[PDB]
Parts: sequence; structure tokens; C-alpha cells
Amino acid sequence: QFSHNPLFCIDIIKTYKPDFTPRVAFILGSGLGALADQIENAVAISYEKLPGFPVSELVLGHLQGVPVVCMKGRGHFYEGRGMTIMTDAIRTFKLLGCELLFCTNAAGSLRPEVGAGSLVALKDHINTMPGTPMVGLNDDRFGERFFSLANAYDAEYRALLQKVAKEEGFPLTEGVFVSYPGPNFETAAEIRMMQIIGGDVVGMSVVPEVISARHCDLKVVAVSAITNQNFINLICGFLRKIA
Amino acid sequence: QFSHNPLFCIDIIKTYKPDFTPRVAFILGSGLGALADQIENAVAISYEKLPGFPVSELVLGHLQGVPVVCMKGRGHFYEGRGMTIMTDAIRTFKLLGCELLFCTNAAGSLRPEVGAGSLVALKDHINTMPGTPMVGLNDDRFGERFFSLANAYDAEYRALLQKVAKEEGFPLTEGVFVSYPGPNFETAAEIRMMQIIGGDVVGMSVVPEVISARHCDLKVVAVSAITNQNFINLICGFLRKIA
Amino acid sequence: QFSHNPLFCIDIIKTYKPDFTPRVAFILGSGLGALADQIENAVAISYEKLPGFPVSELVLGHLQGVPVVCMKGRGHFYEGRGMTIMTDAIRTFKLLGCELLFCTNAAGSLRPEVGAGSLVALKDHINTMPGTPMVGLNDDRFGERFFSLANAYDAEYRALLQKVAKEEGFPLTEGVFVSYPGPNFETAAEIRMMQIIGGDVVGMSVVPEVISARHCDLKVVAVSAITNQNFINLICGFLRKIA
Amino acid sequence: QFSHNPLFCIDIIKTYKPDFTPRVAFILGSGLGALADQIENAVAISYEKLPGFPVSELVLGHLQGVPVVCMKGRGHFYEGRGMTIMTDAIRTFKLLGCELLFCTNAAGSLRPEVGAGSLVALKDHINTMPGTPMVGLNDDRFGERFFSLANAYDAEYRALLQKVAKEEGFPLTEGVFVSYPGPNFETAAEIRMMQIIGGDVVGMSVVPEVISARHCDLKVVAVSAITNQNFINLICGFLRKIA
Amino acid sequence: QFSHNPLFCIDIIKTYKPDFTPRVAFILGSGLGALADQIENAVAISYEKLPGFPVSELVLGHLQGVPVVCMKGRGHFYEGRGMTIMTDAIRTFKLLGCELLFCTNAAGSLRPEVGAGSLVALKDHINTMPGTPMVGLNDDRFGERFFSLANAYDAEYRALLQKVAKEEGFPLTEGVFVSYPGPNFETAAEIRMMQIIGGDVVGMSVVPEVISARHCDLKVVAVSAITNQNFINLICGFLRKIA
Amino acid sequence: QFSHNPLFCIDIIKTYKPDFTPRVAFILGSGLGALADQIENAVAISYEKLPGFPVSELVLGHLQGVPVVCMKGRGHFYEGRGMTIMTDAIRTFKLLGCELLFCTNAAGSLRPEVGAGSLVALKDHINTMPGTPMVGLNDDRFGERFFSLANAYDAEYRALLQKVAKEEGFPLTEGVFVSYPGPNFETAAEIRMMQIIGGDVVGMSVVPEVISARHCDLKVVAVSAITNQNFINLICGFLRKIA
Ligand SMILES: Nc1nc2[nH]cnc2c(=O)[nH]1
Ligand SMILES: Nc1nc2[nH]cnc2c(=O)[nH]1
Ligand SMILES: Nc1nc2[nH]cnc2c(=O)[nH]1
Ligand SMILES: Nc1nc2[nH]cnc2c(=O)[nH]1
Ligand SMILES: Nc1nc2[nH]cnc2c(=O)[nH]1
Ligand SMILES: Nc1nc2[nH]cnc2c(=O)[nH]1
Repeated sequence: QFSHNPLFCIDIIKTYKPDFTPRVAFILGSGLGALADQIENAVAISYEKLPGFPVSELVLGHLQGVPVVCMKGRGHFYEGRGMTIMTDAIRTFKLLGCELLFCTNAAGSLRPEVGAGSLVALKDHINTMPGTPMVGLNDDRFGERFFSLANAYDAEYRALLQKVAKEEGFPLTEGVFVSYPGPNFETAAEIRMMQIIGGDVVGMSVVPEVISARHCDLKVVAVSAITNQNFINLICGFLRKIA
Repeated sequence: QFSHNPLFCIDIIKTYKPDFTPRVAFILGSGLGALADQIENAVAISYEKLPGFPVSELVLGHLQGVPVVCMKGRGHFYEGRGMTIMTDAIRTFKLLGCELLFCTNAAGSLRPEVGAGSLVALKDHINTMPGTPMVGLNDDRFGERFFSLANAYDAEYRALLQKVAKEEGFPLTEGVFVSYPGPNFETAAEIRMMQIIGGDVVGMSVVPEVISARHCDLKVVAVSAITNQNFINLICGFLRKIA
Repeated sequence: QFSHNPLFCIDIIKTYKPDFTPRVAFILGSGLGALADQIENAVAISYEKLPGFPVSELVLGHLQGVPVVCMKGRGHFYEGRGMTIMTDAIRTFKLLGCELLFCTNAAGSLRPEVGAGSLVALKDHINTMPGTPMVGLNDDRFGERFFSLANAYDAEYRALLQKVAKEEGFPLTEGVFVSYPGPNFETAAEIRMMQIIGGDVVGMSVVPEVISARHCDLKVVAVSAITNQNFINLICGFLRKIA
Repeated sequence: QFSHNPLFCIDIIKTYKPDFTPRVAFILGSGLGALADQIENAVAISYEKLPGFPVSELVLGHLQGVPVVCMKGRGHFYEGRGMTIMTDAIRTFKLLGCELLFCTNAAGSLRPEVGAGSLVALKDHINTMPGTPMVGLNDDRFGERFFSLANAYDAEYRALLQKVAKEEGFPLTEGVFVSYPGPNFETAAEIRMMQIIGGDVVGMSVVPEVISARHCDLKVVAVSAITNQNFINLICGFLRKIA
Repeated sequence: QFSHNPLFCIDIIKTYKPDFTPRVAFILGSGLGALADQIENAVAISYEKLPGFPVSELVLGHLQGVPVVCMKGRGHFYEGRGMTIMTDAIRTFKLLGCELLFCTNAAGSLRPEVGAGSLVALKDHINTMPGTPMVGLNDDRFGERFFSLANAYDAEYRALLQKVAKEEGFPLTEGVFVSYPGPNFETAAEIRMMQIIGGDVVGMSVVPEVISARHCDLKVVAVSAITNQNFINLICGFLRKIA
Repeated sequence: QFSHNPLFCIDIIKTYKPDFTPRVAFILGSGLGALADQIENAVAISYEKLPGFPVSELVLGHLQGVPVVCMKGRGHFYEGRGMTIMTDAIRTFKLLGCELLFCTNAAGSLRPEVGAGSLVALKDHINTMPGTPMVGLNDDRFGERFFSLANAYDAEYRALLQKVAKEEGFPLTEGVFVSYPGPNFETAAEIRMMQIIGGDVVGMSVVPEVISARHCDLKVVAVSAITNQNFINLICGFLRKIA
């Protein structure tokens, strides 16, 4: 027996935003909400009206003239509902017709050279959380039993990201993201461990969403804001080039 | 309260294959079933008639004149029933009187030098799946609370494996297996991480079975078929030398 | 809904040891019980009378004239009740008024230079067990949603530990502890992995207790007895310097 | 934590049947489906698209020119999901704006004088199923902790039912319904017991729906078809008089 | 595995009310709290500090110079925690050393002759709630697997109750109590059913407490206040005669 | 997902008692074990080796030259595993090929005229336990969703029972059995209620087994030993007449 939540959400969303087919889905991490404020004809639906959504709202509309859907707030593994916490919502994005997920998140740097305030485009990841989202019976309605994470962080969209960054005057390093369960922060040794292992950025999310997206064949693009304006411009510039 | 499934299986098996004491237990991974076709006086019992067995069949008989039991199909961690999924079945092998488990599995190589089509004898492992099979109350009927994994992959049988490989004309490299939860495949970074960590082969099984076997003092021998005739000969030749 | 066990324990303990405010809390690992025998006016309460305590006793009294509470026996992740197994007990120490937790444990060395019989002061840790103690809804009564593990193993108390060791004639090396789920022991490859990762000591506990302690702002001090008199003197000398 | 299913259903229903405020809600028992075939501008929604609905469809439209909602199929206690199986659906009727529930069901007679083919208007009930629908935390959003079942089977609507029956030429006896868990049928002694107790009709449903309805202040009208055209006319005539 | 809550409560209670051995335990139903206000040297403990107690307080002290323990508030079957909801608390009364339970409760009359305002001494009961408190593994520490309810409502104490009632000028009828699950009130037919069955009073509690009391050999006395000063005098007079 | 326990038991039983097709299945209540001692070529299997069987043994063999299976010990509702506790075992009897279940049990009389020591043939029953065995998804492999209890206590076999009783010189009264959950015994009022309701005998079992038997079309015969040699003769005489 599988979840029908995405299907329910499709119908509930038609009620608040009819005849709307979004192309890009966004997940706005921590302090990144202020962007959704600029959505054209913005319609907000509380996650409490969308079954399966990570109750702590979702905003539908246009940005740079592109039909977009946004998630103001995400779910994390540390909340206690396992690695499947972001799966229904991602499946909802796929069923809505989106062609790509634009994930954003607050994170720590594992490189001295990249400090607080920097933005990092994620090119791959190392999962350290226990297990994975698709563990359990496979939902054939969304994807196959086994699946590849090769090019999970779409190389093509990443190249566009690089161009936009040029285009506006800020670095945009590319890195390997390594997930951490939390909610406690990482010990210094764990951090050294992560460097040795090959990581560049460390955080408590992303991996669940991304693996879930790949399973249902939704393309991914992810950018971390290193916490220890540029982001808005990067996003709006990316939107402009894909319009 | 503990599982009595192995005990039940012993009695159920006497009904289909009386007065039979197998010496070697096999787990035939993915495309490796065709071997069981060559078992002498083969009797097949569906896993649905054996409590505790990983319902997706078990074949009892003789091979190279050696009393053998053989699992066509195994259980994995990614199925959602935790790390204990292969434990009852291994305990059943021990109670049947087997003296060694011959585990086989499909896997990926972490060494460029060993490619698709190669066979690798596992000499050790690195567990990356969350937790382990014996976590929880200890079943004193099968083994002790704590136990060593030293020489888990029996050095002696491994040496025989090396001889047989000579004996038939194919390389038989030895490696460290590192388990991965799945069901998604590994990211490239995860793969690099595994190299750095010391691994040679990567897969989604083995570890549960092997740790379970060691706990009840069942000797182990494991060979991976790198997927990204020789196997049959290796197995039959090993059987011949232990007869 | 949260656990009230620590609160219950406070009242139950007043009954056996009234008007007593301990300053240091101890966790005596495996063969380390004989120390509790030297507690002044020792009162022993079975863990079976203390809700939340890891039923396999707790001893309250004075040592070197310092009000102390001691756990003879701890809980481990391998027992099957998850990473929260030591949390209620640590919260009980905090509510009793302790200002520091003195954790002890049996462990293996990852350095050739430090062998069986050595004592190692833990200066940091690398968690390898699945998830962490605070995963799930946060208990605001004890600590915050997020928290830092910086200086988790108090540098100050560690310096005192160094002095005492001088003071009595034995080495006291400092190391990074890396937790392992167990109950099986580590494979040799896993051990190599741990070296590469940066570890110095390996064990099956500590991490749960320590993270739990930090969450409720209880200072920590941890010493491992490498298993593959000095300990008593170190503890008693530390007590003397903090009196 | 309470169910939000009724709320979800409201939004899902707006999508298939916008600007529609039904006044009467029907539950069509066993062989009573053929009535829904006569609904004007009938829109059918499968219970699989309505969270909380007893998956074995719901039909919205007009009948005798009255805005109506109809459940083709109900849930029973014997299915194993307890006495709350019909609660979400009834709450959905209340939230849709219905002013009365018209429950129908197949049943057995406890009076010799009323035989197979007869119709009986239920005037009260005796619950024999274990417990009741509202057992557990009270959902203040729908009703109060305690509530009266006085006049549960609305006397007023029952009088209208009596008139219509005159009006078309068939008896319409009034009786006390006594619920039975099932799924087995009643023993003869149980049946005698029910007579002695004061019952007139016996069945395996009704009680859950009715108690749930009363809790959220939804008026009720119930008619049993004794199994061991008139019904259609009675319903259509009742509708005509309340239009 | 059994509940140790009563044992915990014993120790927690020693802390707030040391060297106190109560003889009578009271359960004050609905509007009956005002009595506890007259307890001598009253000590109140919130049910939130007593594990196993029906969180919606407990008062210990003397009344008519008799050591007494009171429960201001009880647990009911309709709350959703089954028929064992009052068991731990009753066991706590037994372990405290009480020799009798004085249960009180608000109830409805099944006899026209006994109306609102009347008091009825319960002489027996008919359980209509699903199952019973002792269903499941038997706790040998408190009572036997099977036990008799003969004279459950102690005839001797009931006779004293009759004398006191004379003694103060009010009727005191004796009746059979029949429990009802609730939380809804009874239908009129259910009420007729109860009359036919032999009942005199109807309510939503009592039975759980009483059966639990009998299992651990605690004597019982129960009085219902029919809701559809005398009570205080009856209680105080009973206390006086047993002092 | 359904239970396969009966199927497992079939195979396990072939191992201890091959080529054996029993015709009558017995359930020996309390003090009734001594009968199984007289089974010809008796083979005993502990319920611990038969999945689904009510662990507190099963005896297979011949009696009066009739192939028989016999349960020494049954499961009851009061044990806490619900009304399905005897279902797997009864299904096992059906699959073994039995044509009738001969249930026996210890019970109380509701008639003054029938006292301790009497035997009563059950002709019908009144279920007072919460719910019934078949509640939940129906196992089509054994029976239908709905089923009749008419002639549940086979009239034909009952007539034979009457003859045998003549034949040996003892009364054999026929009665209506009414089940009671227990484990406490019935109150006197409950007993009066049972009389009024139409019962003749009262007990804590039978109903689960019997309803389960009827569902899978197994004929039933039940005899209660009123507790508040003749039985052996009745059974052996019945066997003789059906041989
Ligand atoms: N895990 C983790 N999450 C973060 N979010 C922001 N900074 C950090 C950090 O250093 N670690
Ligand atoms: N985890 C894992 N399992 C495999 N089975 C076959 N190939 C692979 C691989 O690359 N990775
Ligand atoms: N995990 C682990 N725990 C230990 N406790 C004592 N020695 C060891 C060891 O080598 N490994
Ligand atoms: N319980 C029950 N339900 C029915 N539905 C139709 N007839 C009957 C009957 O006799 N009993
Ligand atoms: N069940 C029930 N409880 C009550 N408490 C007070 N009055 C009543 C009544 O009529 N019925
Ligand atoms: N329920 C019940 N079971 C019994 N078993 C033997 N006697 C009795 C009795 O009086 N009541």
C-alpha cells in the first residue's frame, strides 16, 4: 500500500491555482524566504492543506515570467519521520509537470578558501544519513526499483549557473555536498573526516529531496548558501536563461 | 521473545528432503540461478513454505557429489525489513548442519584494473549500512552477545579458491567489500569515498548474511561477480577439493 | 509528548538520598565497577526503580569528599532501543545539579603506539552510529533544537586530567573517539577506515551520552581504558583538584 | 493530533463539483445503488480520491431538484478499522453544508409481522458493537466531548416519511435498530436476545454513522430494507416534501 | 513485561507525605471535589508527577481523623487508553496499605422512583464495556489469573452505609450499576434494554476501578450521585463508624 | 496479507505423523486432558512447533479406531491476542481433512436444575465478547465474507449425542451457551442478565473456535462440563457410532 498524497495534492492545488503548469520547483531553505515575495500573481497554500507536505507554506505563480512553484520551508531527517519526509512533496512537483527542482539550503563549508557568504553549486553528494528515501516497497507509479545518480546534479543546468554568476560579478564554486543527520552540529573531527572523504560542503538536508527527485526522473539543480542578494540574482538570472 | 523460524524450517525441510545433512550452503545472487539447475536429485521448496525466509525458493541436493543446500534469491536491507532479513535463513543453514556458507553476489568494482566480468573473492568488508544484524536482545541459542569478525572470510577456504582459479585459467583477485544500503546506486563521490576508505568492491548485500553467519559460528566464503561460466567452474572446482 | 522520567527520578532519588546535591556524575563502563565500592555513605538504587534508566544500579555518595552520583552500567545502541537509550539518565544528572559528566568506557586502540592497558582522554569524537540522540521533537525543557559540539570534551577539565597523570606517573594520551554500532566487533578494513578517517580510539558507547549531555548543557570529560589502578588514581586525583 | 481528511475532501470536491452546496447526504447500502443513477448532472468521485472515505464512489448532483450528495457504498465495523470508519465521511457531509443524513441499509427483521421486502423507518437504536465512534480525544472542531442521542432519529423528518408512505401505498413501520458486529450472521439465540432486549431490526451498520452524525450536529433519518421500487418512491417523495 | 508504576508512585508519595499509611482510598467523580477541601494536613500531588495516574491531582491526609488518600479526577474508558486506565492507580492504593476503596461517581437512574439528587449505594454491576481490565498477561504480584466478583461491593460496608443514611435523614437505595462506554450518552432504547436486563443505575466508569480492585484483593464500596451535602455527610458518617 | 500458519502446520505435521488423515478434531478444555492418554499410536507435537497454535500440545492418533487429532489446551480471548486466537488452529483441522470439530470446555450453569458434574450439549450460543473472529479482511482461501450460523451446532451429531447418553445412563441436557470475556468471573447481576437473555451455560471460550469453524465449513459439536468418566464415555460412544 502506497501514498496517494501527491495525487490528492494535485487536485487540491487546482482549486487554488487552476490551469497552471509550473516548470521549475523551488525549495527555499532557512533565511531564503524573501524571494517568494517577488512571485507574480502569488497564491499561497499552507502545508497544512497539502497532505504529505512537511508541516513545520507553498507559493505558486510566475517569476521572471516563468511558471514556478515554491516551497517556503522543508522537512529534515532530524525531525524524526525518516528519510522519506520530502518524498511526497517532490512527487507532487513531478505530477504538477515541473521539469526541474531548484533546491537551496543553508550550509557549512569544508574548504577554508570558501567562506561565509559564498554560494556553492552542488555537483554531487555523499550521504551520511542512515539509509535512503526509496528504502521499502517501490512505487512503480513514480520510478523503478533501482536507479542511477549519475549526473544527479545536472551538468547542463550547472553550466548555465556558471554563466549567470559570471554575468553578475560573484564567484560560484562547485562542490560535493555531504549530508549529516543532525540536529546537533558536526564535531570538528567529523568535519576533518568529511574533508578526507572528499566533501566540500556539509548540511542537514538536500540528499533526501535529490534522491527522491532522481527516482521519479525530475532533474535537479542545487545551490548552498555558506553560513559559516547574490542568491536572488543568481536565481533570477537562471530563470531568465531558461525561459 | 525470539524467533523459532529456523526450528520450524528444520522440520518443514525434513518433509521434503528427509535424511539429508548438507555441508555447504549457497546464496545465489542475481543472474546466478542457472547453477542450481545442476543439482543432483534436486528438491525445490518455495520460500513461501519456509518461515523467516526472504520471500522475493530453496533447493536441496548434491553437487559434485556434495550434499548442498542452495538459496535462489536473497533478502536485502533496501527492502525495508532492516538488517535482520537474512538472519533466520542463515540460522537455518547452521541448524541443518552446514559447515560453511558460500555467498555470491553481483557487484561493482572500485578498482579500474578489475572490470566487468571479473570475479573477486572477498577477504573482508566495511559496513556502511545503518546498524547491524545482531542489534537487539541476543539469542543465546545461536551465539554470544559479542563476537569477532577476525578471519570472517575464512583464509583457508580462500586459499583453495585461489588454487581452483589457477586450475581453470582465470584471475581471481581478492578484495575488501563495502556494503551500501541502496536501492539507489552510489553517487560518484560516494564511490571515491569508498576508494579512499580502502574498498575494492561495492554492493547492497553480503554484510547482513556474513555477520549473521559468524555470530552462529558458521564459516564463510564469498565471491562477487563484477557487473560494472568462470563462476560455475570455480564453484564446482571448490566443491571437488572439499569433498 | 515528552518523557518525564528524569523528573520522576528526581523525586524517587530524594527518598533514598535526601538533601544531596551531587557535582559529578560518573558512568562506569565494563570492568570499572570496583571504584563505586569506595564511595562514602554509599546508597545504591537499582536501575529497576528509576524510570528511563538502562536496565541491564546507581550509587550516590561522596568520593574524595565530593558529592558524587555513579552509574554502574550503561545502555548501548546495540541493545535495540535506538540512540536515546542514555538520554533520560543524563537528563537526570543535569536535574540533580551535577556540573559535569565523567564518562568512562572500555575501548580499542587505533594507534600501535597506544596499547592494551593504556588510558586515553577523549578530546573529540566521530559518530558512526545511525542518526543521533536528539533526532525527533525537541524537548525545550532541556535544550535547544540545534546545538554546538565545539569543546564538547571540555578542554579545561582535560588539562587537569593531564596534570593528574603527570602527578602519579603514567601516560595519558589524548584522542579522537569514533563510535561503532556493534554488537559485532569491527572488521579489520573498518579499522583501517577509521584510521584514515582520523580516529584514535574505537568503541560502542560514549557518543550517545555525550551528545545528550551537551544538549542539556552539562559539561563532559571522557576517558577510555584500552583493552586491546591507574584509572582509579586518575579519577581520585581529578576529584581532589576540583574539590 | 486529529484527522484533517474532511477538510481535504472539501477542497478535492470543489474541483469536481464547484459552487455546489448539497442539502441532503445519502448512504446507499447494498443493493440500493440503482438510485444514484437518477441524479441530475451526476458527478462521480471514487472513494480512492477522497481521503478518509471507506474504500470498498461518491455521487454529487440534484434529485427531485434538490442538491444532493450520495455515498454508493459504506464502511463497516467488521472490516477491522474500528467504529470510526464512517466518521470522516460524515464530517465531510457536515462541512459540505448538508442539513441531514439519509442513511439506508439492508437488514433483518426481529418481528414476524414485518417480513422480507418491508421497509422500516428507524426511530432509535441499541448498540451492540464494542465501544463507540467518539471514543478517544474529542475533536472540538466538530463537536463536544459529551452529547445526547435524544431524538437522534429526527421525529419531524420521520413524520414526513410516514406521510409519503401513505402517499404511495405501502406500510412504513417504525422500529428500534440494534447493531451487530458481524461479519458472521447472528445466532438464533442472539436473535431471541435482541427481541427480549426491545429490538425490531438488526444490522451490521448504521450506528457508527448515526452517532458520528449526532456528534457534529447533523440531523439523521434512517430506513432499513428488510431482506429476511417502494424505497425509491419513498426517497423521491421525501425529497419532494422538503424541497 | 509489567507495569512498575505503582511501585514508582509509592516512592514518589513518600517524598510528599512521609510515614503515612492511609486506610481508605477515595475516587471523587465529577462535581464531587469540594470534599477534599476538608482534608486535614492536606498534601496535593498532581497526577503529572505520578506515573500511571489518569492525567485529565491526588490528595493525602486525614478526614474524620482517618488516614485517607483521594483522587480528584478519574480516567474513563471513553478516553481511548482501554479498560486498564484506572488499574495502576488502584494498585497504588493497595500498595499504600489501604483496606478499602470508596468509589463515587455521577450517574443516571434507570428507576422512575429514584430521581435527580438521590444517592444510590451500588450492590453489584453489569459490564457493558468491551472486555475487562485484567485481559492480557496476569501480574502475579497483584493477583491471580482468575478471580471472583462475589460480594465485590462489600455487603458489610454497605450495611454501615445504610445505618449512616438513617442517621442523618435521607434515603439510600441500593442498586445494580451497569457500565456504558460513552462518550455519547445512552439512547432511550439502550436505556430500556438496561432496565430489562436488571440495572438500576447507568454510568461511564466504576467497573474498571472495581474489577481492578477486586483482582488485588482491595475491598470496595461505591455510591452514585444521581444527576438525572447528603453525599458529604454520608462519607463523613461512614468514616466515623470505621475509625 | 494473510496467515499461512495453517499451511505450515500441514507440512510440519506430515513429518511427525505421515499418511494420516484425521476425521475428528478435539479441543480438550481444562481438566479434560486424561482422555488423550488413550489415543492409539499417540504422537504428541508441542504447540511451540506449530505456528499459529495457542502456546499456553497436539496429539494425533486413533481412538475407538477413528483417526483423530486432539488439542490438549486452547487459547482464550482473555489472553490478549483478540478473538482470532483459535482461528489458525481450526483452519489447520480443516486442511488436515477433519469433517468435524468436537469442542469441550469447563463452564458454569445458568439453570438450578443442572448442577456441578452435569454435562450439557450446546445447541446454540450468544456472543458477549467484543467483536468476532472473522472481523478484518476475509481470507477467501478458507471461507466467504458473510456466513450463516444456522445449525452451527449440528443437529444431526447432537441427536447421536443424545442416543449415546441414553446408552450409558446419564442425562445430557441441551443448552444455549453464552460467552464471557473474563478473566474475572461473572458478577451475580451479569448472571441474572444472562438468564433473562436466554442462556443456559456460561463460559470463556467456545465462541471463537466455533465461529471460526463455521466460516471454513467445518461441522461442530460442543459439550460443556458443568463445574459449578461420563464425559469419556460419551466421547468414546459418539466415536463408535460414527466409525
Ligand atoms: N550540518 C550543518 N548544517 C548547517 N547549516 C548551516 N551551517 C551548518 C553547519 O556548519 N553544519
Ligand atoms: N550497490 C551496487 N550494487 C551493484 N550490483 C551490481 N552492480 C552494482 C553497483 O555498481 N553498486
Ligand atoms: N567496538 C569495540 N568496543 C570495544 N570494547 C573493548 N574493545 C573494543 C574494540 O576493539 N571495539
Ligand atoms: N446482521 C445482519 N445483517 C443483515 N443484512 C441483511 N440481513 C441481515 C441479517 O439477518 N443480519
Ligand atoms: N452514561 C451516563 N453517564 C452519566 N453521568 C451522569 N448522568 C449520566 C447518564 O444519564 N448516563
Ligand atoms: N466464565 C466462566 N467460566 C467458567 N469455567 C468454569 N466455571 C465457570 C463460570 O462460572 N464462569
